[PDB]
Amino acid sequence: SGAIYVGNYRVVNRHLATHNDWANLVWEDSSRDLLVSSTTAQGCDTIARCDCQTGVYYCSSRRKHYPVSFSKPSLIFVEASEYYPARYQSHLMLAVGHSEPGDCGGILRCQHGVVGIVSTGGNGLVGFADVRDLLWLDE
Ligand SMILES: CSc1cccc2c1N(C(=O)N1CCC[C@H](C(N)=O)C1)CCCO2
Ligand SMILES: [Zn+2]
Repeated sequence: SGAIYVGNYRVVNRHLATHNDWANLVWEDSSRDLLVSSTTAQGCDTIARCDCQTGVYYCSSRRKHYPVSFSKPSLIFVEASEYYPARYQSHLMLAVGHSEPGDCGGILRCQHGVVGIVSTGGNGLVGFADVRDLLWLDE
């Protein structure tokens, strides 16, 4: 679990969005596993606007933050799970690192701010849904 709080927006994994999130929807994209809902109070997370490929992510299944190198946002095949059929997920970045189902929502950050959140994993890999292209989160 986990979310990004920027301005009057809450960014979560679409597959983990609560009933309150759908009742206050701003934008969602199943192909990116992202959902943005509106908030009453202002959030303090700063979104990164960069092309960094190194950062630190939070891994709830280890209660630890790990430094990682990660790929550029890409269209990547994700096998069928309990949340989606087999499909290509867009804007996804992979890194070599531990992740389990329960770790989705963990933040990935670089020196410029929030880069994305854990969205996929398996086989000693961890994948993050990029948010650096969503310029509108800043306004
Ligand atoms: C951090 S998720 C994870 C981590 C390790 C092993 C894993 C996972 N699972 C996932 O990758 N998914 C479940 C949640 C939604 C994902 C998506 N964006 O399509 C897919 C479950 C199946 C494969 O097994
Ligand atoms: Zn950066």
